[PDB]
Amino acid sequence: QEYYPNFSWDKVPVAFHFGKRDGLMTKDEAKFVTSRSNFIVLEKAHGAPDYEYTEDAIAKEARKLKKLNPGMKVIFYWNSFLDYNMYKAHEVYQNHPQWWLRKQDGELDFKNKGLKRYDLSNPKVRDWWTDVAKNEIVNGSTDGIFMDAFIQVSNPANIKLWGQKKYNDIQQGLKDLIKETREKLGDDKLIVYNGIRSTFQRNVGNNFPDYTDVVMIEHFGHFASTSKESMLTDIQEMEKAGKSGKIVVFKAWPGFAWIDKEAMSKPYVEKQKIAKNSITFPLAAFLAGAQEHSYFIYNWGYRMEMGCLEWYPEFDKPLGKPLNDMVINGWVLTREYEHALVWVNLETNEAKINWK
Repeated sequence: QEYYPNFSWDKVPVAFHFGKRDGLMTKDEAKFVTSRSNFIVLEKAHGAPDYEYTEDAIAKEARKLKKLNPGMKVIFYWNSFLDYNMYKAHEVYQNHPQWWLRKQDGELDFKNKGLKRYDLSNPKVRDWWTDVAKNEIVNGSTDGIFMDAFIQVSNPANIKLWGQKKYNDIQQGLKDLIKETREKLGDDKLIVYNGIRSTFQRNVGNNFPDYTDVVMIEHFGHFASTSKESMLTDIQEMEKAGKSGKIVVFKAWPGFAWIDKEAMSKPYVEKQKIAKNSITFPLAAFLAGAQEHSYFIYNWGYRMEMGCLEWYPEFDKPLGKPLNDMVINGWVLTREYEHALVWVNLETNEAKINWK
């Protein structure tokens, strides 16, 4: 835990996860982020279109943030499944068509807009993929890697496309990729992966605990995880992961997301007002199960302009250390901090934070 970001219970622990379009962060934006958190994940296409390649922009942005805050942990986003076109490594991957994953019917496997999906069962793809992470991170400005799209790899709909045998090899290839990543990165670098996800159809927990330091709860109380059963599972997974020593990133939403076309057409001040009015329930749910090194993120997207730099009075109130563990009473969760008493009813979507 010596290479973890410095954690404190003094106020609500928050983290950042975004990519800024139209160049790197300004000095004011960099000061805002580094003075309020020690933990930021920089997304794909950060700095676009001013920076052609994500590797350059993230490396430069990490240096800028670390000048203001030497204790800042800056994470390099590197999708484990999808071949996005704004990296240098994308050009290398294009020159290896023999690597490209193909479905059962022999057709190339890709998502919409020609986004190829990696064949993680191929050791040559894994060695190239981990080489990209190593060359960017070790002896570099970043302190770790964000391996995304783990859930998409294990999606049972892939068995129809790949067949059971190919699906099993790809699942095992993902496990090897994580182990190879830790081998090349070393012991002093953080490994983040998109983990916990609770839905009616599938429940995914901290299912890759080996060699990893941070697990994300991306979809709390939103998308397909709005049910009381899903929300309780997400909060319990945070509590279980945190008690195991994991950093947990608890991503909450203001009742809407950037994929909502009608909500995105609202005035920005209306988005702020909705977000300001909708923070109590997800924050109380976070504080109910939050452990040491648990972090709260509250916005409506992964581009910086989608509320990522908004601030709320709840984030300035004293919090203090937790005095007890989470108490579950049916669908009602309670937690007591030194300066806050937390109450949340997942069934009725009601919550109250009694600051004191």
